[PDB]
Amino acid sequence: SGARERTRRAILDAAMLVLADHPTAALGDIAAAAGVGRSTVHRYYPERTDLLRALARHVHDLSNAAIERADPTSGPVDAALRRVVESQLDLGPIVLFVYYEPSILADPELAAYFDIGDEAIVEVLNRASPEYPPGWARRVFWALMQAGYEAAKDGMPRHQIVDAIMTSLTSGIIT
Amino acid sequence: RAILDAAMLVLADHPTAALGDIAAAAGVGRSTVHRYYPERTDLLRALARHVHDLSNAAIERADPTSGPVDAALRRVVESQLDLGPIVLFVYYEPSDEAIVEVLNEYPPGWARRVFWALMQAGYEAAKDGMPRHQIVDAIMTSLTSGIITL
Repeated sequence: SGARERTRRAILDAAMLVLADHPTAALGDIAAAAGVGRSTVHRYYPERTDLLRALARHVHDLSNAAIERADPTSGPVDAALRRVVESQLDLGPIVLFVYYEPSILADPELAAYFDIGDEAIVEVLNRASPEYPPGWARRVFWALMQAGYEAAKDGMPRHQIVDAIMTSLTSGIIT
Repeated sequence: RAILDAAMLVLADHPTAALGDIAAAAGVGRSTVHRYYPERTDLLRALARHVHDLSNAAIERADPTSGPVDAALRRVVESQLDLGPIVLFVYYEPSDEAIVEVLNEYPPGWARRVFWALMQAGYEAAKDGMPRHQIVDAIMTSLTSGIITL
């Protein structure tokens, strides 16, 4: 049953990666991304609709644990922001679906379905904020997290990416 | 062509849209589209070539090596902004050196990833109703000095 929960979570994490790159989550794609048999996916999720509902709950659970562990409201804002960046990078493709600023590739209706908000993060950004328009910092933050996710997907070390996002946030890239 | 026109318009906001939606927006039959682009990946291919050509032509026209770098950066930003989000669509879908010039301790390729992140923020703000000149200003300042302090 420890193995069983591991299998479930592996299928859900696999489905999230597939959905990032494909409108629909075909059974072949999901089973291959999970590294389990097609019949095993069907065992856990008879219908694709059962899988989607379970995926949304899993995404919510991951995001909830991440934000609680980041503890964005306590302590020096520089350290708090770094914990936030680290926490979101570890969520992987979830950052592509954030409601306020979805990735260009995210199916808008999938983003609406997942309904992933960002108030605690908005508040940490505010704590650290010259005269940018309403919502701009929030948009840049999520665009940069998505860039960081893609960089990691493209083979770059997580530590370098976190540092890169932090410097870009505080200093930009050119002088 | 009007099919690729429709594609640019449609895919920009609905990236996972189906061939039939593109046909409708172009004013051609779903029968016609599947004839010139038998698979969705075929259409994406042609669109990407075309959009890449447009993006490259825009950057070259902006002449990033000309005049003050600040003004040059703005011309580059503006020209990509005016092309719209389809520019990112073709460049991110799982299926430019000159920018590194106008830009020149970050990991390799990171600076260009940041440029395109800021463009993404810009396309989204545009959709939200934010004025074009304001968006260009925000991108420029973000590139130069980041968005937060400390």
